[PDB]
Amino acid sequence: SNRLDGKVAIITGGTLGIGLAIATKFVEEGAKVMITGRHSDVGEKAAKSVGTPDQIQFFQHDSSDEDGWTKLFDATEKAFGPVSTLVNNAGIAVNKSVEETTTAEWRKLLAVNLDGVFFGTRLGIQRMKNKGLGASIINMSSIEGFVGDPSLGAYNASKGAVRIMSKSAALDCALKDYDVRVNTVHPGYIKTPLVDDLPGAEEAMSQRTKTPMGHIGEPNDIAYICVYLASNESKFATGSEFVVDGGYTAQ
Amino acid sequence: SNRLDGKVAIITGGTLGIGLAIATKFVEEGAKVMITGRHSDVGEKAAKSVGTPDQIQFFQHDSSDEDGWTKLFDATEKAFGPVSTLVNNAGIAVNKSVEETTTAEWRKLLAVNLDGVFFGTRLGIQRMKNKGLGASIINMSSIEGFVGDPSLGAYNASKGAVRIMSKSAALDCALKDYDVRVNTVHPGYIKTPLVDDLPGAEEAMSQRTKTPMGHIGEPNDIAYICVYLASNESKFATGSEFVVDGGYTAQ
Amino acid sequence: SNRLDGKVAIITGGTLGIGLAIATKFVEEGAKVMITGRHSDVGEKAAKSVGTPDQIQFFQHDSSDEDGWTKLFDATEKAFGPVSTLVNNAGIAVNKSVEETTTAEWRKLLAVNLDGVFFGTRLGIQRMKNKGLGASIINMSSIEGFVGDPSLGAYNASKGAVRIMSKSAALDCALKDYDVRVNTVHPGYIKTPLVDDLPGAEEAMSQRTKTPMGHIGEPNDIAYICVYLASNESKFATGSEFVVDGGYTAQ
Amino acid sequence: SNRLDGKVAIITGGTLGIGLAIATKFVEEGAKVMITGRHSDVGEKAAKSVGTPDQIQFFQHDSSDEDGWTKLFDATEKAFGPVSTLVNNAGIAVNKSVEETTTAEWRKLLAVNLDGVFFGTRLGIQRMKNKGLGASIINMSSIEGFVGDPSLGAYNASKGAVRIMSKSAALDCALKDYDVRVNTVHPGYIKTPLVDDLPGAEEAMSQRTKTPMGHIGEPNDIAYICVYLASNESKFATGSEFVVDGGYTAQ
Ligand SMILES: [Mg+2]
Ligand SMILES: [Mg+2]
Repeated sequence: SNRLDGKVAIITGGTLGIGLAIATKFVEEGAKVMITGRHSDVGEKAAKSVGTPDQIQFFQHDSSDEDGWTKLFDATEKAFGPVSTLVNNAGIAVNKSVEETTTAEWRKLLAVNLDGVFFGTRLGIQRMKNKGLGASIINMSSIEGFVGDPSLGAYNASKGAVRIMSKSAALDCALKDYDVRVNTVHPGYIKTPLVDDLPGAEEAMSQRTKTPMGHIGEPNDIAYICVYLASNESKFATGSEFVVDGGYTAQ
Repeated sequence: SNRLDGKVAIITGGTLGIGLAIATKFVEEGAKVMITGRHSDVGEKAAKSVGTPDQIQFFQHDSSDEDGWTKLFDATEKAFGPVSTLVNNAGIAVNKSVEETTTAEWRKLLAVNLDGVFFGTRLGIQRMKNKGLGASIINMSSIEGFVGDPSLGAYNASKGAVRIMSKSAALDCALKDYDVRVNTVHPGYIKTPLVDDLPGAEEAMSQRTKTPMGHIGEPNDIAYICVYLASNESKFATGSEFVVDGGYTAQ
Repeated sequence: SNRLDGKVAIITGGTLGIGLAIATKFVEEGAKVMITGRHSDVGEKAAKSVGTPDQIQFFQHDSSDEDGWTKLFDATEKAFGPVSTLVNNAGIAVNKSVEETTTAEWRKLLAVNLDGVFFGTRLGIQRMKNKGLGASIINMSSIEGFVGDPSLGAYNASKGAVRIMSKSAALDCALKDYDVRVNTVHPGYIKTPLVDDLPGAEEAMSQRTKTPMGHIGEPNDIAYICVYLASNESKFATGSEFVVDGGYTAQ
Repeated sequence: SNRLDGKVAIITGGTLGIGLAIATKFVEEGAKVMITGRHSDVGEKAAKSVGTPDQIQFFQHDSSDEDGWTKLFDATEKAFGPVSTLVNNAGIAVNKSVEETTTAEWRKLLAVNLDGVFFGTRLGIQRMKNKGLGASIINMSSIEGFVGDPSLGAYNASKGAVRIMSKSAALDCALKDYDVRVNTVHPGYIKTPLVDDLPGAEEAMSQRTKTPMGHIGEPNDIAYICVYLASNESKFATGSEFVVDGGYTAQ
């Protein structure tokens, strides 16, 4: 409680699944939150389900939209004050090998998963540096930033890019005394309403050869490690990878 | 607050520096703690400085002493109840290259840093498995588990051994549904009264070529990530490495 | 000698520095080589300096040009036979932090360093699979695929993407018994005529805090590890990272 | 051919399997070799099967025997000249979880796999430094230096220790301009007469969930990467990990 007192957070893809859980715990801990998403009717209902407009609001945004990132920071500023916290959580996945990826699939996945993260990090540094905010940029990666999957080629590429680009930004902010930290969070398989919509998916994911615990995780498993990284508890952590994956990458 | 409600923790080397901070935060969050150390007068005073005997007690133990590990678990059991949490934090360091390490230095450093951790992990699994405790074994490693240091040969070996042996134990517990998690924590350079006792040490450690933040950390920086791993917030994390190092291993 | 007997290799960016050394050793060991580059006068002179047209030829190509990759494989096929070996070595670097990267710099660097590698790998698999060739795709990464550099943001992102996308492709080829291997090579700082053109560069690179050997390497240091990976000596290596960096990433 | 001209190599555990293949290729490439082993009748027959006493000889040694390491270097010196190359390849394995490891199993496995490597590396540096030899210490690790196995607890610990202790030694030698390199080699599952002696072993090892290639490797797969590291081709590689594992650690 009150672990995120005074923080102002943006969370991209914050209307569903992982990102909505992070938003929920960020509010329980005293943060003010702006969540983004592509659809207004889902996003306004999501934001109302968590709290009141003095706590959490919704902004319609495609994270691949460069100019929209500026509007998003302005609106959060106008609504809640200077932003201290950015969680680049919006992503999309394509189920193709490298061999079978079309160039339109490639470009479309990188625009969201890699350009978007770049645009959010670049603008985050510019807007949060040198303000005594205890600023933190949590860049959502995944186990596929560590290990390959034969059927997630373009995804593997985007999550490996975000893993190492985040270490570049972390160093620059640390060396220039910007008072910004940058870290990546790497979920394993997490249960979400989307997974529930794929018969047998969670079953395949829960096999011991994939997830040693024999089950998959839940959205709050990721929300709790983002709380830690958003708060001043983690003021000495930057450039690091935080894995919550049920044992996946240990074997 | 109350993030560690009901937990029973042992912390080795818990009378000083990092381990005493972990003990302190473990008590603030509702855990019952037994700290160990080699000297009674320091350990009884340390334990009294944190709280009352219903909260925290001291047990005299050298972590390289196999038979003493049994006494330690029994006494914690008798005092506080079944143990749910073990932090293998006791260690010693030798400032020698591999070339200049004597065999007595080698054996003496491995008895504490590697045998001790083994004895604590082995007995932890045996005593905590299959009890619905939400058991967690936090094995203290360090950045020297990732990267070499020309003047910490035997240390590098012990912290690399603990890094990978902890992943073995994590898998076995996960696959056998033991309800035990095992993880490693890797501090960078941390300020402790011992460091303060070395003129110019912290100065050398704080140089940007070592620690990009330009400063070193503090004991609570490690206590907060142990709280996270001791609690049920991290129930989906096992076999993973958690680095709090100011950027050291990012460059 | 004759370690690359019968192999047919494409090497992108093969007219200069690292890529020209790889081409040279590939020819000394019995491979037939096609090198690419952006300028005909340099590329025709480079190719003539190594050997005769029955051994090595030049093809004008920008690796970011998708359609040109098809022409390149056809022409190599027509000239030398079925391709067994692809070295995605062409790259460009931008000396900017993430904070100071413009979007045109970002896109331009990713088109060469990441799209290009994708196009070469995707087409390599399609053209080399299932032909008993002992096919090998060596994807040129660098130490910046492992660690961040505060002034190479977009570069770090491209080399982290190539590191993990190569593991995806390696698995798919292995699981489908394609007889293709995919691996990444990670040079540290290497002396090239370009570096010689930056007064004080090599001096800054050779400092012990960067390169522990106190010097930087030479192009042949990378050519010898590509020989190993192009040949059947490495038929059990796939999805792995091979680092030749003077100690850079060890500390 | 002649890639190891003038080199003088010791290979521990060099009478069988992996180590005997390394010895064989080291001789084919012009090196003089001393192999060690615990049994004279196997070791003298092995050494005779490779070549004549001017090329390769056998020395009876337990690598856990400190004082014997001195005799071994002296005898190689007397027989072949100053040693340039050490391959710490002798090891033993115990098939137990951390939970089920007895302390005698623990100590016995660490004496060979970790003390032995220490003794060989420490004495190697002392005897090979500053002699213009192009000295190379190849420390045999394995995939279990990267990832855990639920039934190889003490093994995981020894191979993680050797992975990181080798980086310490590599840095010290590089910084002091000793003309010694230190690297680790990490085989995956390799077919040896011992494996052939376990019905169904290779079958279990060759499953795609373990080894993506669907088969295991052969001893020469490790011999060829040791050739590369023993020779001056790799003069810019130190502190690095070289993995030949069929894809095991890529997924
Ligand atoms: Mg480093
Ligand atoms: Mg794995």
